[PDB]
Amino acid sequence: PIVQQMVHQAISPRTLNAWVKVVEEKAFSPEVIPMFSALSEGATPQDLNTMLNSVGGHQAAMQMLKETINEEAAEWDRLHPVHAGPIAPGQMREPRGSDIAGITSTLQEQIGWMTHNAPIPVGEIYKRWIILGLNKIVRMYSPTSILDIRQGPKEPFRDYVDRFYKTLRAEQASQEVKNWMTETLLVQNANPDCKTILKALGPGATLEEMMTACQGV
Amino acid sequence: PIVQQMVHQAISPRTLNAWVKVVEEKAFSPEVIPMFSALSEGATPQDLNTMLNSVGGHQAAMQMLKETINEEAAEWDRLHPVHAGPIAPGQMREPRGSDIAGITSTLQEQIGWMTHNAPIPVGEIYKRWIILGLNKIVRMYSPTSILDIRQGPKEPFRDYVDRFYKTLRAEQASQEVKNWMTETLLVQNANPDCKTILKALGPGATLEEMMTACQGV
Amino acid sequence: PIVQQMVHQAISPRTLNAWVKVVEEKAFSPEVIPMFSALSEGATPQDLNTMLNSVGGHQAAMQMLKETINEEAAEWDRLHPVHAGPIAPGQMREPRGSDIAGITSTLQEQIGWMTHNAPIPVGEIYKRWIILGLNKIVRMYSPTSILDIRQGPKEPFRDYVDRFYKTLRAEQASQEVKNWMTETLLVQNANPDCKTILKALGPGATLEEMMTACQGV
Amino acid sequence: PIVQQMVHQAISPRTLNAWVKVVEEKAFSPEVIPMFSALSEGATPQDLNTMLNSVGGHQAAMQMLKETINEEAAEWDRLHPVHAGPIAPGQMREPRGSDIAGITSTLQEQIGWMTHNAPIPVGEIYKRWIILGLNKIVRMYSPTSILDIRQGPKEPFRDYVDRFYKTLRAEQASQEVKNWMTETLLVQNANPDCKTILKALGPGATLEEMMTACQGV
Amino acid sequence: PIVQQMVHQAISPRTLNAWVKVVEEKAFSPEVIPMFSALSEGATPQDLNTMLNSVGGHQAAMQMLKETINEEAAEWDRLHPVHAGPIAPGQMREPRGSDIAGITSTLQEQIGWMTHNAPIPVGEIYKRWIILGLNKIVRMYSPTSILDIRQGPKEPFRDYVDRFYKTLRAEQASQEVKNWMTETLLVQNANPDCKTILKALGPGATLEEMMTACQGV
Amino acid sequence: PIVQQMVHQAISPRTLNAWVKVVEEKAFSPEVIPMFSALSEGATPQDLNTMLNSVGGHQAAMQMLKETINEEAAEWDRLHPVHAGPIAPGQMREPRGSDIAGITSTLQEQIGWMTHNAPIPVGEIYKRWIILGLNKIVRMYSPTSILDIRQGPKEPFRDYVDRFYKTLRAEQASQEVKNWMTETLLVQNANPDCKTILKALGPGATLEEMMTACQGV
Ligand SMILES: [Cl-]
Ligand SMILES: [Cl-]
Ligand SMILES: [Cl-]
Ligand SMILES: [Cl-]
Ligand SMILES: [Cl-]
Ligand SMILES: [Cl-]
Ligand SMILES: [Cl-]
Ligand SMILES: [Cl-]
Ligand SMILES: [Cl-]
Ligand SMILES: [Cl-]
Ligand SMILES: [Cl-]
Ligand SMILES: [Cl-]
Ligand SMILES: [Cl-]
Ligand SMILES: [Cl-]
Ligand SMILES: [Cl-]
Ligand SMILES: [Cl-]
Ligand SMILES: [Cl-]
Ligand SMILES: [Cl-]
Ligand SMILES: [Cl-]
Ligand SMILES: [Cl-]
Ligand SMILES: [Cl-]
Ligand SMILES: [Cl-]
Ligand SMILES: [Cl-]
Ligand SMILES: [Cl-]
Ligand SMILES: [Cl-]
Ligand SMILES: [Cl-]
Ligand SMILES: [Cl-]
Ligand SMILES: [Cl-]
Ligand SMILES: [Cl-]
Ligand SMILES: [Cl-]
Ligand SMILES: [Cl-]
Ligand SMILES: [Cl-]
Ligand SMILES: [Cl-]
Ligand SMILES: [Cl-]
Ligand SMILES: [Cl-]
Ligand SMILES: [Cl-]
Repeated sequence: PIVQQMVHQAISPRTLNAWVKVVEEKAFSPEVIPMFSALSEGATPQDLNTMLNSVGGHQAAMQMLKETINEEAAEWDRLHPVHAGPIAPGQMREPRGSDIAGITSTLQEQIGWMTHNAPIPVGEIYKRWIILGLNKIVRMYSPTSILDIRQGPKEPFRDYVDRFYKTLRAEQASQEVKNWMTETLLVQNANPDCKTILKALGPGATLEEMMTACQGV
Repeated sequence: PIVQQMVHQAISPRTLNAWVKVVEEKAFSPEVIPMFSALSEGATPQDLNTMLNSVGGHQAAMQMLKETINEEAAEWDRLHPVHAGPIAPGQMREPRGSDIAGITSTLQEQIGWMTHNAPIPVGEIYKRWIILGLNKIVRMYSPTSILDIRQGPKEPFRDYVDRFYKTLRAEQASQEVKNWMTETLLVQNANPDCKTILKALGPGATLEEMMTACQGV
Repeated sequence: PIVQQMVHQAISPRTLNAWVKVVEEKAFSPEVIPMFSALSEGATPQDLNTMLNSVGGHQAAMQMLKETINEEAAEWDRLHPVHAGPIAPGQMREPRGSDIAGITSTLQEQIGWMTHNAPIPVGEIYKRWIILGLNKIVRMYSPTSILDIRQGPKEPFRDYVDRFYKTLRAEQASQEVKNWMTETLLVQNANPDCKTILKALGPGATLEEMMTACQGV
Repeated sequence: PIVQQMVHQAISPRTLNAWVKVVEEKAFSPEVIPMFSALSEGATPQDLNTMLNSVGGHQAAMQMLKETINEEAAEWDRLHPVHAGPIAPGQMREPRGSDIAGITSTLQEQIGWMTHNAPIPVGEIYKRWIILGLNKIVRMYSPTSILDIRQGPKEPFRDYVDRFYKTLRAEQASQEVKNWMTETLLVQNANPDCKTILKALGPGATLEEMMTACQGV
Repeated sequence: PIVQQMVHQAISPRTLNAWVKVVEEKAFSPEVIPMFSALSEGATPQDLNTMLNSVGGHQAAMQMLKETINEEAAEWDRLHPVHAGPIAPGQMREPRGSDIAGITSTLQEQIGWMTHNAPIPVGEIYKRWIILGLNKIVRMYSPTSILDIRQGPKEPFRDYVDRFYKTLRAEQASQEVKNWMTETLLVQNANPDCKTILKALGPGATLEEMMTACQGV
Repeated sequence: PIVQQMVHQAISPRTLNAWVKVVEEKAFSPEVIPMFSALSEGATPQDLNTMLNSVGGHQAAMQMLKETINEEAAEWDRLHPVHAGPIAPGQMREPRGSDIAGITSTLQEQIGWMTHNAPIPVGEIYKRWIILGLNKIVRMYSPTSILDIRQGPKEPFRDYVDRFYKTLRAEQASQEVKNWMTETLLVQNANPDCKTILKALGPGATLEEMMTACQGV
């Protein structure tokens, strides 16, 4: 990574090992995406490729990630056309999509783009593309849909809310659609007892009020 | 985090892993709140969101935390109205509530608000809101009330005090109300033997005197 | 903590985790007090409160510690009366007892008192009070008294000395009283064989001479 | 290693231990090669030889690695003929192939070549040769060929893709040949149900479309 | 500790934990003394007392260590008489024996004696006394004497040499006496087969020659 | 150790613990020698003696190591005769053999010889002697000879090569003799099937060609 006088560091064994263990244990659970970002703070494309390629197994998801990264690289290419000509002594060459992904750019070039003034944060751009692919994978590997989360007859409300917001965290929808799902399905798909209790509260009750209301049930 | 010449560091694997393990092991026990603060010392909103989002499961509590943070952000908004206009070259833009929570503010902007003179410690404000939500969760997940802690007939006084001050630590009440609870319930709800022994001591005996008095019982 | 150009650091996960594990494993054994001090070297009151509050369970002892700290704070208050008036631009405000314990003083104020010339080491004062309370707890949780340590008929002398100086380490008495206890009880409460062997040595034999004399027995 | 003011560090116990454990656990799986590179970032030839020689067992593969490194060293020799003569006071001696591999060059000489201006990155050259040998080993120890990966009658498509791209990751072929293998064999060697489903999609469907199409099957 | 611009550091959790585990696992085996020294490199008397007092159990040995340290302190006192008078502004006070052992000297005073020019390395003096006591303990807790190590009839020579030099490492004797013990007892107390084989070699054979000679036996 | 502005550090707990565990687990396997060197990079004689003396058990091998180091010290003595006279203010005293081994030289003197211009790297000289003794031990504790490694009738070629180059790694012979052993015994001592297959390849086939040729067998 690069940390602040900015200097370049090699990726630590604790970081890489921690990421490998995260993929081994949690597979592709939503919390993997924050952890990944946390473990890639200030990373060069070389460090990002290091983290991705250090994963054994799950090669279907890693190939999908490759294809997503390729799409984003092509979009960057058509959106940023490269200008032909010799680079000046005090200038950097324009990065291609494959240069953002650390495929066709050396570590020195990445340090150059990231640190030198008028910069291009290639590491955070690549990280953005990676996170897009990771969210697509998280969608694909979520078994349940939010529309099928229903409270059991004897299920405590709290556990049902845990399931609901886990599945909702796995759903691929904008925050307004998520807001609608909380607005409708949560109270809609509760068992009749808690459903009546919550319906009596009014359409503007917080989750704390709702959980306190049905905690005895 | 940011540590003192102030410099910005990435969050360490030991810190994040330690927090994840703390939530996995202790669930939402009161001691989680100090640990959290200890693990968030000098953190930017990005690090705080990193710690919160790295938690799998307990998504009901995490959603409640989101709603609490939203309330505090709205209060900050109405209390700090944003002034329209272009920001000067040597000035920072006024942070909104969503900027305090790291939702709508970049890492660079957070470094700017935290370090630059005439500062706004957005990390400690966000941390304050988070701790409010965490205390609400700790209340909700405490099964017992302080009014029901009663010493058993053969229960040693020391264990009863452990239960009493654990449950009391989970109670949501001001320090004066807590002082009243220690003043009344502790001696009130002991078994008749220790109750008589303590009643003989006088209304101004320390906990050490009380525990030494009933340690034989 | 603060370490030497003096700079302020956040408390490390290894330190806090190590302390939590120390309390979990050793409960309130005497060696906990050195370890604590070792883990609090150069700590601010915020770090000390962090270590104390990160302890789950043992809430009777933690409450006793709170009461001891309150007593010491009151003594500091009556011994150091606060002078009313506005603080000068280049001066610190006088710390109250609650400011020493990190209850009513910010981290910035603690850094100020500890680092600025003509200093007040509030961290080491608070640490002193904490250690007083910890010694009181160690007394209360010691089951045996030094007067009851007696060598068994077939017990090797070495194990009896281990028990004797463990219990003695738990005793609350000045070093002169401890010197008297070593002078009298150790030889007094040995089994008749080793008791005769030691009595033949003279009143001025070292522990090495005494243990070598009875190692065959 | 050497990290950026560039300074020379000794190899850390976490790095060497991590590499030894990687070879012990994963044998010669493809992900070993990225990890190795990650653990050798900025390494001198002494550190590379340290990592290679610290491996017990697998001595057939380590000998093959030695022979590959010898071939690359001979090629460097014939491609870079050494010029006879005394080295100037402010100049470095021309490195031989055995000097790149850390066999006949001191640590001081390696620091000299790597740091001094007009440099020769001997560590990354040696690392390149090592990675060539490692890829040859990875080929030799891959049991299956890509031409034999066939979906089972009841095998979910996702697992079949995992096998396919694992074996493909082990294959020694250019990226164009790999592109042809994905273009032909993946759809070719699926079971008739998924084979028909995929054939209906068209010759230009992404892996995400293909996996979503057959996830019910 | 203090490490080189010399600066004072707090003792690390890895060091203290490592020492505690060393005493827990190895009790008082000879290798404990090097480890201790390694873990106390550049330590102040506060760090040394920290390591010693962090040991639970073995309180007989720790008390013996206290008595040894007291003897050495008294010898330092009579050998270095303190001169009465006020200390100059740029001078240190003369350290007493109790000041060397960190009993009656603050951390600041220890830093002063150790760092300031014309220094007194109180940490290494205290460490020397501690190591004297530790060697006395190692003698006391060694069960066997070197005079009783005898090779079994079917015991391989190598194991007998392991026992011999372990027990010899535990013996309290000068290096000339140890040289005599190797010169006499090793060949003297071997079984008749190896005894004849070694006697044929001559009085000037190395341990390698001796072990190679009897490795078939 | 000493690391580059050169500064002296204390040996880390991870390094010493790692070495102790290496000896405990691998005994005296060849890979111990690289690891040792890796863990002693930039070490003073005090650190080397620290690593050697921290080893419990294996005291026959450690005594042999002592005797080897003594031989090398005597050779250094006769090869470097000490010149009598007083040392100048800006000069170092000539190191004896016992000074190289950290027996009769303080840490300060070792820092002096290693850092001061016109230096004598006493740490790397001592390390060289130690490695000589370690190689002698590795020879003595290798049970098999290279002349007895023979492929089984049903043994895969790859495992036989593993045994062959392990035993060969344990052999004490120059690289030309090793080259002859690979040239003759490897093909000589294979089973008749693989022996014929390899004999058909020609006297100039690489190990990769040989292993690929017999991998079906
Ligand atoms: Cl995995
Ligand atoms: Cl998954
Ligand atoms: Cl790869
Ligand atoms: Cl651009
Ligand atoms: Cl951009
Ligand atoms: Cl519930
Ligand atoms: Cl969890
Ligand atoms: Cl909970
Ligand atoms: Cl998230
Ligand atoms: Cl503001
Ligand atoms: Cl504010
Ligand atoms: Cl009790
Ligand atoms: Cl606990
Ligand atoms: Cl206890
Ligand atoms: Cl608290
Ligand atoms: Cl004051
Ligand atoms: Cl004071
Ligand atoms: Cl005994
Ligand atoms: Cl291995
Ligand atoms: Cl393999
Ligand atoms: Cl080697
Ligand atoms: Cl060149
Ligand atoms: Cl090149
Ligand atoms: Cl599937
Ligand atoms: Cl112990
Ligand atoms: Cl022992
Ligand atoms: Cl103590
Ligand atoms: Cl003196
Ligand atoms: Cl001295
Ligand atoms: Cl033998
Ligand atoms: Cl061992
Ligand atoms: Cl061995
Ligand atoms: Cl030793
Ligand atoms: Cl010399
Ligand atoms: Cl030399
Ligand atoms: Cl084979």
